[PDB]
Amino acid sequence: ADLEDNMETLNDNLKVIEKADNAAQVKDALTKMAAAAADAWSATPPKLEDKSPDSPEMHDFRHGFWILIGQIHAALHLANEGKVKEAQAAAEQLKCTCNACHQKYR
Amino acid sequence: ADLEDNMETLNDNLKVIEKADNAAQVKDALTKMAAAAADAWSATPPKLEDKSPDSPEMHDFRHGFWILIGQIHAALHLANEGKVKEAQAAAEQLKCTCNACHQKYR
Amino acid sequence: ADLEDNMETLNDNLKVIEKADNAAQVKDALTKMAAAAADAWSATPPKLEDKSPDSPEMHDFRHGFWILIGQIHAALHLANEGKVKEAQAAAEQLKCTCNACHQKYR
Amino acid sequence: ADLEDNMETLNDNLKVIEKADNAAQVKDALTKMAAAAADAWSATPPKLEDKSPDSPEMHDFRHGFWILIGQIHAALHLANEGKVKEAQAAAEQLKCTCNACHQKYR
Ligand code: HEC
Ligand code: HEC
Ligand code: HEC
Ligand code: HEC
Ligand SMILES: [Zn+2]
Ligand SMILES: [Zn+2]
Ligand SMILES: [Zn+2]
Ligand SMILES: [Zn+2]
Ligand SMILES: [Zn+2]
Repeated sequence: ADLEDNMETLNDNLKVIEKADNAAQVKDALTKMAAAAADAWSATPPKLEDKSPDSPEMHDFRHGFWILIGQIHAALHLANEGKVKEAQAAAEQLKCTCNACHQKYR
Repeated sequence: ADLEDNMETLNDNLKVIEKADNAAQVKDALTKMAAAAADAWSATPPKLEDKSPDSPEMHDFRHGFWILIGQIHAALHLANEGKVKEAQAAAEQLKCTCNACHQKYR
Repeated sequence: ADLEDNMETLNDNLKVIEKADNAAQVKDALTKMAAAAADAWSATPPKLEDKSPDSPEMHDFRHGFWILIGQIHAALHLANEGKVKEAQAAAEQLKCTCNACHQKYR
Repeated sequence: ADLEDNMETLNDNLKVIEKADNAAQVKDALTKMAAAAADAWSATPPKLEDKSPDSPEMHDFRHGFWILIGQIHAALHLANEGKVKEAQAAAEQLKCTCNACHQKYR
């Protein structure tokens, strides 16, 4: 899917997690986030469209998604163990990484 | 391609790195490894065919590739800077990740 | 030093990195941050003062410094190669680890 | 404790883990390993006695303990949750990191 769609999927499911009531909702939303983040990993954002794929900017862009995926996986673990409140708190730590990338490449 | 072909790629290019003389040959091998691991991401290993694609086991399986890809990209940095022996030490630690996943899922 | 001093050292030197324009300044600040984080390793934060020093919580507390120390080292590596902007890009994500520990434990 | 003593602690407690019957023995052993590795983190090994603490060798030596501690932390987490066989298996994957460091610096 394209980057815009990946971002709407991330945004939608992050807000679901914030408001969910059960592990199943949280796990389902985190699974969708993991897939959208892993898909966006290969994207070229408009700010960097003329940069080399080997460029430091793009390496930093891809690193941001690697970080985000690792955080999503950790939240998924917490949810698979039924620590819904801990998984929801982790989702709030996700936002910082979202914002870190946006503050640079949006 | 499929997981088996992805793994042949990882194995072949790990051997290239070990015997390499120059940084470009290590960079080339690591780049192919990175591509193979990203393609293996979507795969269902035989030992997990009895699980749902969103099961804890399948997310842990993909987390192994997340680790591997992080390490591959660290070693690619070293190679891009001319540090052949340093990249070769990193590949020794890469094998620990190969083995750890194989211990659980191969 | 104690945790209160270590956090001032982390915060002061993070601000130095944010305003730096040369690699020597960034390298100096990151080295001080690494020392402070290593020193903070042994600390017990007030909200875990009732927990055993090997509860899941205290190992998880130390793991937060383990993440930070890894990120500091990565940024230090970049500074040692003269890549100010790349080092400063890494300090921004560093901030999310500060925040994440504070969210759980401050 | 000195580096040799740290290494005896690591080796003894790795064997305890392989021989354990319950999660509490595995947890106690990993706790001892986490502490000994964190002590060893700041040591200078005989092989690197004449090297700059800022040398690539010493950076790589310290990084090896950073890797090992992260692995120990992950195994301790598994044991704490009653994934006893997985914790024992992870401790068995520590050896690859031990050996990778020994190859270079012992
Ligand atoms: C880089 C590594 C990013 C991370 C991590 C996250 N996002 Fe993102 N996002 C990024 C870019 C480059 C852009 C701009 C896309 C463009 O075409 O200009 C965006 C955009 C968004 C948007 C707006 C999309 C739109 O249709 O206008 C949203 C809502 C968004 N991003 C959300 C979001 C969330 C919730 C994230 C973490 C969970 C997140 N982003 C991470 C780059 C990066
Ligand atoms: C999990 C995340 C894995 C990682 C990381 C690596 N491998 Fe792997 N490998 C994995 C599976 C599940 C399988 C079985 C595939 C099947 O259909 O049977 C394999 C298989 C291989 C092979 C095939 C030959 C064999 O002895 O089985 C090779 C040559 C191989 N793997 C190599 C390899 C290397 C070098 C890796 C790291 C660089 C590596 N694998 C990582 C799962 C995972
Ligand atoms: C570097 C990053 C290392 C890691 C990780 C591990 N060890 Fe180690 N080990 C290292 C050095 C430099 C030395 C030599 C110390 C000396 O001064 O001679 C060692 C030594 C050992 C020994 C022998 C100790 C002795 O008294 O001679 C053992 C039994 C040993 N190391 C075990 C061990 C284990 C089990 C590890 C991982 C769990 C491990 N070491 C990690 C450097 C490093
Ligand atoms: C846990 C692993 C932490 C990490 C990582 C960081 N900090 Fe922290 N910080 C932590 C705690 C438990 C506390 C509260 C301690 C207390 O006695 O109440 C703090 C506090 C701070 C403060 C406030 C200092 C004060 O005068 O009260 C600052 C300014 C601060 N922390 C900064 C900071 C920075 C910049 C970090 C990353 C670079 C960082 N902290 C990481 C625990 C943890
Ligand atoms: Zn790179
Ligand atoms: Zn768990
Ligand atoms: Zn470098
Ligand atoms: Zn000591
Ligand atoms: Zn270094």
